[PDB]
This record gives sequence, C-alpha cells and structure tokens, in this order.
Amino acid sequence: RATYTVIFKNASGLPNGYDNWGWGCTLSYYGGAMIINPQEGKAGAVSLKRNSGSFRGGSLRFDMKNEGKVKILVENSEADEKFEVETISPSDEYVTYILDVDFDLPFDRIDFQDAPGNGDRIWIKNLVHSTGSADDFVDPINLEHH
Repeated sequence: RATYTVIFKNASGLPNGYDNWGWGCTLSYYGGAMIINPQEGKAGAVSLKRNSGSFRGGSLRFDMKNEGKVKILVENSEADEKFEVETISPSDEYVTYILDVDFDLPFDRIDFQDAPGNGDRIWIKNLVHSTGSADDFVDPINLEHH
C-alpha cells in the first residue's frame, strides 16, 4: 500500500508541521498558493523542513507555475546532503508535476529554488509525497474532486 502524505493543498501560511529553512525569498499567500518571491542575485529557495521525521524515496506531486526555471531538491539535514530531483521550465499556467525521488537517503527538506537567480516568482499548491513511484501515483487531490 502506498502512503500518500498531503503536505498542503491550499496554503494560507506554512504547511502544518513544517518550517521554511530557505533563504533569499519573501513568501506570501493568495488563491491558495504559496507564492515565492525570490530576491535577485540570491538564487533563493524555499526549503520546507519537516519538524519531525523524514520521507524516503517515492515521489513528489505538486502544481506549479513559474516565471523562470525552478530546481527541485531534497535534503537530509543530518548528513548535510542535498539531491537534485528535477529542473522545470517556465510556465505561466499551473502544471501538475509528479517526480520520482531517487535519493538514497531519507529526506526531511523539500526545496524549490530560483535556479537562475533572476528573482522570478514561483507559485505552488497541492504538494503531496507518495512512498510509491511517479508512474504508479494515483492523485488523491484529483480524486477527492471527482
């Protein structure tokens, strides 16, 4: 059985049980989105840090729109180890991404970074981890709608 962990659907603030250990960004909340406003020259990131425990492998599902290129990473904060999941091209419309996490350590941080460091906004909603793969992902969000 896959375990689906909904981190947030609509956000009005930081997800419950998480902190932001990122840098070089201002966050705001509107239309249910976490709106990341990175500062120019900082290669800013949100780093969602789980207060307790860790995820392992599996996959990350989220809706995003983004004015520039966005790098997705995870980290294990104990080993001080970081892993690049994917780099995602700009889109002016929300797109649903479901990405395998092939990191061979547990991860307690999930990062969205303004990779080019030009200060391009990022918008995120509906962020979910599965213990199962991307191909096998059955979206609980689309599914609750239907």
